[PDB]
Amino acid sequence: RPAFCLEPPYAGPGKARIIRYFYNAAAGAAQAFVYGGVRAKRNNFASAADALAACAAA
Repeated sequence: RPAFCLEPPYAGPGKARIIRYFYNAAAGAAQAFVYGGVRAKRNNFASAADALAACAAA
Protein backbone atom coordinates (compact mmCIF):
# COMPACT_ATOMS: atom_id res chain seq x y z
CA ARG A 1 0.00 0.00 0.00
CA PRO A 2 1.16 3.67 -0.17
CA ALA A 3 3.10 4.84 2.91
CA PHE A 4 0.38 7.44 3.58
CA CYS A 5 -2.08 4.59 4.39
CA LEU A 6 -0.16 4.14 7.66
CA GLU A 7 -0.73 7.76 8.84
CA PRO A 8 -2.98 8.56 11.79
CA PRO A 9 -5.99 10.79 10.83
CA TYR A 10 -5.26 14.53 10.65
CA ALA A 11 -8.18 16.72 11.80
CA GLY A 12 -5.89 19.81 11.32
CA PRO A 13 -6.32 23.29 12.90
CA GLY A 14 -9.42 24.23 10.91
CA LYS A 15 -12.93 25.01 12.14
CA ALA A 16 -14.93 23.15 9.41
CA ARG A 17 -16.87 20.05 10.46
CA ILE A 18 -16.53 17.56 7.65
CA ILE A 19 -16.96 13.80 7.95
CA ARG A 20 -14.09 12.05 6.17
CA TYR A 21 -12.43 8.58 6.09
CA PHE A 22 -9.00 7.27 6.89
CA TYR A 23 -7.55 3.83 6.29
CA ASN A 24 -6.83 2.33 9.75
CA ALA A 25 -4.02 -0.10 8.93
CA ALA A 26 -3.94 -1.43 12.57
CA ALA A 27 -7.60 -2.35 12.20
CA GLY A 28 -7.33 -3.19 8.48
CA ALA A 29 -10.44 -1.02 8.08
CA ALA A 30 -11.83 2.31 6.89
CA GLN A 31 -12.85 4.63 9.81
CA ALA A 32 -14.61 7.99 10.06
CA PHE A 33 -12.99 11.22 11.42
CA VAL A 34 -13.86 14.92 11.75
CA TYR A 35 -11.77 17.01 9.32
CA GLY A 36 -11.33 20.82 9.86
CA GLY A 37 -11.10 21.99 6.23
CA VAL A 38 -7.47 23.11 6.40
CA ARG A 39 -4.18 21.33 5.73
CA ALA A 40 -5.50 17.78 5.03
CA LYS A 41 -2.88 15.02 4.81
CA ARG A 42 -3.12 12.18 2.27
CA ASN A 43 -4.98 9.64 4.45
CA ASN A 44 -8.25 11.61 3.99
CA PHE A 45 -11.10 10.51 1.72
CA ALA A 46 -14.80 11.30 1.03
CA SER A 47 -15.96 7.67 1.48
CA ALA A 48 -14.84 4.35 3.03
CA ALA A 49 -14.81 3.11 -0.57
CA ASP A 50 -12.13 5.61 -1.73
CA ALA A 51 -10.03 4.95 1.39
CA LEU A 52 -10.07 1.17 0.66
CA ALA A 53 -9.56 1.58 -3.10
CA ALA A 54 -6.36 3.53 -2.23
CA CYS A 55 -5.03 1.50 0.74
CA ALA A 56 -6.27 -2.09 0.40
CA ALA A 57 -6.26 -2.72 -3.35
CA ALA A 58 -4.72 -5.13 -5.88
